[PDB]
Amino acid sequence: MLTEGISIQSYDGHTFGALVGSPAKAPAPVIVIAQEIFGVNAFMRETVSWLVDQGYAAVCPDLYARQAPGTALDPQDEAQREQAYKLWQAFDMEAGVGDLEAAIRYARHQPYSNGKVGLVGYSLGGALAFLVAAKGYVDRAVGYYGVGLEKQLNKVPEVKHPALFHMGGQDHFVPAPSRQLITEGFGANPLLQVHWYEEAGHSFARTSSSGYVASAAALANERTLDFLAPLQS
Repeated sequence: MLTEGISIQSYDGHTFGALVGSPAKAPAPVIVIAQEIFGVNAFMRETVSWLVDQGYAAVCPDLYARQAPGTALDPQDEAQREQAYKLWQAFDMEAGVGDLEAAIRYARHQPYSNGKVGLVGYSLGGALAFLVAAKGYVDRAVGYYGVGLEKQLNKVPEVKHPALFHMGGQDHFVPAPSRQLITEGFGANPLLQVHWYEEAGHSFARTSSSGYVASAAALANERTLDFLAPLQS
C-alpha cells in the first residue's frame, strides 16, 4: 500500500511513491523506513503505525518502483515469496541508496518536519541502511539483519553519524566467521553499534515470520527507540 498522490524524485530523475504517516503532534522528526524484500506491505504499514505512536512521522518509499511500481507481497504466500526473491536479485543497490537519499531529503522539508531525519531498514533495508550510513545522509540510521554486511566493511571509516544494527545470531545468511569480521570491523568506529541476538535468525522482528522471536524483537525495538529519541525536540 502507498499513500495516493505522494511522489518523490530521485537524483537521476526517476519518481516513486511512498507510504506516509504524519505525526500525532507536529513538528516531529521523520523516519524513512527501508523495506524488506517484499515491497511496501503489511509489515511496513505496521512499522509506520508504530513509529507514529512513538512520536515520529514516517515515510516508506517504494524501492521496487524501478522494476514494478506498487509491489506489496505477502511473505506467507510461496508464489509471492518467489517473486520477492526475483525482485531482490535484480535490485540495483546503488539506485536504492539514491532513492533513499531522495526520500530523506523529502522527509527533511515536510510541513510536519522538525528537520531531523532517521532511517530504519529491515533485511534488504538493513543492507541499505549501512550504505546510507556510509554516505551520511541521515542524522541516525538503524538496520535489522542486512545481508552481506561482511562484504561492506571497507566503508566503516566513512560513517560519520551514529548507526545501530541488530543481527540474529542464528541467521543462516551470517555464518560465524562473517559475524567475527563484522564485530571486529565495526569495533573500529564508535559511531557504529551492533548487537547480536543469540536466539534469533533472520526476520526476527516481524510477527508473520517463522523466524519471529518476541524477546529479541522487543529488546531490539526498544534499543531502536532509545537510539532515535534524541532526534525528538
